[PDB]
Amino acid sequence: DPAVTYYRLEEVAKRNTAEETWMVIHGRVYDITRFLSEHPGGEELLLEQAGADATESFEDLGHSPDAREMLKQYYIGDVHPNDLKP
Amino acid sequence: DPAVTYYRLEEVAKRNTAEETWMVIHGRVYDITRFLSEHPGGEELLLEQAGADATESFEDLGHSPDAREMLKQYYIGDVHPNDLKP
Ligand code: HEM
Ligand code: HEM
Repeated sequence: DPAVTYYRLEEVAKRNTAEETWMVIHGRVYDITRFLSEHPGGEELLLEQAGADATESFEDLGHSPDAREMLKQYYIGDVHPNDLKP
Repeated sequence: DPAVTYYRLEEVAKRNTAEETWMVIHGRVYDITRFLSEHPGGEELLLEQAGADATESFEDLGHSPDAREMLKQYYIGDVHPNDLKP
């Protein structure tokens, strides 16, 4: 039994509202539903990319190592190997 | 949530010609009018489903992670909760 749960992007794409917000960052899936109201950068920016891969924006805006440590707590699984971009 | 724009499906259904083409995918509305001629799969498949929810078809062909990323530039709003089926 693998120690990691894998999610297809089709599944992630479904959680795209404030009720259940999932997001992909660097090949990993995060459930940031409860973090929406605590995000220093506001929640409109987040909701816009819910259900998607927001890796580019997360790096582009430059996030601190402190922000990256935070991420760890919303981690729920990895993107399925079939949906990774070689 | 805050700056979220909502549309009724009946509003979306009015945009079904090459003049102004909207399509629903996973509960979100996309204005793909300018993408019609860039679509690797052709413009016909897109116009055939213009103004409707094309989630099943999009997902059945198995679009790539790169195809999913492209969606972000056509996003214009969400489908009203009351129009979302069970
Ligand atoms: C992966 C989930 C995310 C977490 C845990 C997170 C966390 C944080 C934290 C802790 C800060 C405060 C400053 C810093 O440490 O850099 C911050 C700021 C910011 N974040 Fe995020 N963020 C996330 C996703 C995003 C996304 C997807 C966007 C773009 C839509 C974004 C845009 C911003 C912006 C613009 C600021 C700075 C706002 C200002 O200028 O004060 N963040 N984020
Ligand atoms: C408007 C949202 C859509 C976007 C952004 C999009 C994007 C793309 C992209 C980038 C490709 C090239 C290959 C890939 O990256 O997977 C592709 C191929 C294709 N698309 Fe779409 N597409 C959309 C909607 C649709 C719809 C509604 C249909 C009709 C079922 C469709 C049918 C196809 C087909 C048949 C291919 C060719 C696949 C192959 O070469 O085997 N697409 N699409």
